[PDB]
Amino acid sequence: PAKAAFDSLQASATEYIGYAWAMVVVIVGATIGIKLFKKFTSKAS
Amino acid sequence: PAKAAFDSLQASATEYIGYAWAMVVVIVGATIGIKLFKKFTSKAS
Amino acid sequence: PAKAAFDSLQASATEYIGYAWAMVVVIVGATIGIKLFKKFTSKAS
Amino acid sequence: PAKAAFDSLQASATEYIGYAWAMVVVIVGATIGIKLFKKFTSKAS
Amino acid sequence: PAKAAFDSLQASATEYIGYAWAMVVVIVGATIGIKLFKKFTSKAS
Amino acid sequence: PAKAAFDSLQASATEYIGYAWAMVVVIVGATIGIKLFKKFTSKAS
Amino acid sequence: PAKAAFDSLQASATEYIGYAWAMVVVIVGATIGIKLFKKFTSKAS
Amino acid sequence: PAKAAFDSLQASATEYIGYAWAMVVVIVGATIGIKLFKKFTSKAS
Amino acid sequence: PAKAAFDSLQASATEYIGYAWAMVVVIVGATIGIKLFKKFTSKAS
Amino acid sequence: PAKAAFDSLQASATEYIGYAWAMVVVIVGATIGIKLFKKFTSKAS
Amino acid sequence: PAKAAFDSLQASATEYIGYAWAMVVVIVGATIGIKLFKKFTSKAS
Amino acid sequence: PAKAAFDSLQASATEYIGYAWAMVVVIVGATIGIKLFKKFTSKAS
Amino acid sequence: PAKAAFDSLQASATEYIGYAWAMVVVIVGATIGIKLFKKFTSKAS
Amino acid sequence: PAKAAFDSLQASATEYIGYAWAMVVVIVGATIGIKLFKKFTSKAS
Amino acid sequence: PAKAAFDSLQASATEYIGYAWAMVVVIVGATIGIKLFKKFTSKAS
Repeated sequence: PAKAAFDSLQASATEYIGYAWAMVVVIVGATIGIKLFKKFTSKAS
Repeated sequence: PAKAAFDSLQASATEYIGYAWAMVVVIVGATIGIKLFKKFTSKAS
Repeated sequence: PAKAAFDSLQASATEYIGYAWAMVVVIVGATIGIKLFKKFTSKAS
Repeated sequence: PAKAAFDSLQASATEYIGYAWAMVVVIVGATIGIKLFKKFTSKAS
Repeated sequence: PAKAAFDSLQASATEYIGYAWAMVVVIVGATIGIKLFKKFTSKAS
Repeated sequence: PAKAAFDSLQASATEYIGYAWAMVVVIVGATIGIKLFKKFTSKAS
Repeated sequence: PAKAAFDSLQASATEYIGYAWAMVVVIVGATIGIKLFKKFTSKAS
Repeated sequence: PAKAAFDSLQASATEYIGYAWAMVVVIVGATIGIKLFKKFTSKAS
Repeated sequence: PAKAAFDSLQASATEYIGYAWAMVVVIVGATIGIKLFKKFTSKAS
Repeated sequence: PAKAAFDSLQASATEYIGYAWAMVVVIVGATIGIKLFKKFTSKAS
Repeated sequence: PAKAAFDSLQASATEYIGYAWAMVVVIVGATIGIKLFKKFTSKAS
Repeated sequence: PAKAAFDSLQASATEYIGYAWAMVVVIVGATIGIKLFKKFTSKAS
Repeated sequence: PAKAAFDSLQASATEYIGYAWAMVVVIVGATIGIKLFKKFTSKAS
Repeated sequence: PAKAAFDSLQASATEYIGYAWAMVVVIVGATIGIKLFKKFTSKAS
Repeated sequence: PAKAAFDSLQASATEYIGYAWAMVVVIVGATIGIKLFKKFTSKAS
């Protein structure tokens, strides 16, 4: 029982890591994009 | 008589262990899943 | 008797897991939404 | 009993989410308004 | 005699279960309500 | 006897819930007020 | 007993709120005063 | 004899309840007072 | 016997409350003093 | 009997330690990775 | 008879103490190791 | 016993307060010194 | 016989109270010392 | 017997206090060192 | 048993301190390097 329990728990943890990574990638890309747009547009002009 | 009594008692104990293990596996999986979901969703955002 | 008792207990546990999951999903969605709204509105402005 | 308990708890949580959202909307609107007023008035002059 | 005794005992147990369930429902609703109020009011502000 | 005992216990629990709710309302109002005063006075100046 | 206990607890909480409010008023007045002095003296000169 | 025995036992129990209630009221007041003092003094400063 | 026992217990509890209050007063004064020193010295400079 | 019982218990404990270590290694690696990604991407830009 | 009985009982108790000490040493080492790993890895990063 | 225990605890707390105060005084002096050196050297030049 | 028996029992109880008080004083002093050291060293730095 | 038992227990407790103090001293020194290194290196640069 | 347990625990703690120190040294070197590069390149040009 411990075998299956721990294996399923690890698999679920890995999937959750995957979804979390996708979401943080999206969020971080958006925030760095807005910051870079602000900085470049402000300084270059 | 003692032979059959003790053997039946041990078999019943083993089955009860089996059902208990199944139920705790389900419960522990659920609670660890909810805790991991909370932690990952909170920190990653 | 043990069969029916354990089966009913497991079924009730599964239903309780379901309701708990629904409620935590709602709560976590709300809290992450408010936090994301605050962060994006504050930084983007 | 679990049905009614969980349903009432979810409904109360939803209402609390509603009031919290209204209050944070007001607070965030006020703070972004004051910050934008300061920034625009300072730079434009 | 055993019939009536056990039936009455089971009925009394069922009624006691009913009153206990009502009281715990009230208590749990109150405590979760106060905790949720504290959490939402603290974080949203 | 169980009728009266459980009814009185539930009534006492309800009254205690009432006093607890009043006190937490006062405490939470005070703490959110001080926090909001600090935040608004600090940022607006 | 619950009457007197809760009433005394609420009264003590109210007094503590009073002292806390006085102290934060003093502290916030001092910090805003120093910040305003710095800002006005620096910019006006 | 049972009349007097049970009546005296109930009276003694009631008095013991009274002394216990007084002592717990004192103890609970003290502990909540110290906790509230710590919380308010820490946060308000 | 109950009279003397409860009275002595209450007196001992009161003395313990006194020593605890003295110690927490000292500790809280020290910690708030260090925090205020840090804050004022950092901001004023 | 004590020999075999304690030896089996220690072996099972060791295996459980192994699975727990694997899972925490995965979880800690993921969380430190996301935190480091956030920090480096935010500061370097 | 009492001599041999008590001596054997004490010897068995001593051996059981030995096995228990070994097992708790292993368990405590594992749990403190995982906690220290978590703390150091989280803070140092 | 409570007398000596509380007195020794208060004395140890007072000594710890003393060492902590000495160390924070040193640290705060150093950090304010470096900040003031940076500010004065940068602006005066 | 009851005189001597009860007197000896009370004396033995008093001595046991003495040793227990000494040991708890030592243990409590140690644990409060370590906790205070951790708290002061962490916050003051 | 109580004499020797309590004396040995107190001695063992004292030794355990010693080892615990050594270990916490090491751990606290390490953590304060890393925190101070981070703070000084970050601010001074 | 306590001897070996505490000695092994201290040794493991020391090794963990070593790895943590190496990693923070690398991280801090990198972050200070990037900050210094940015500052010098921006100002000198």
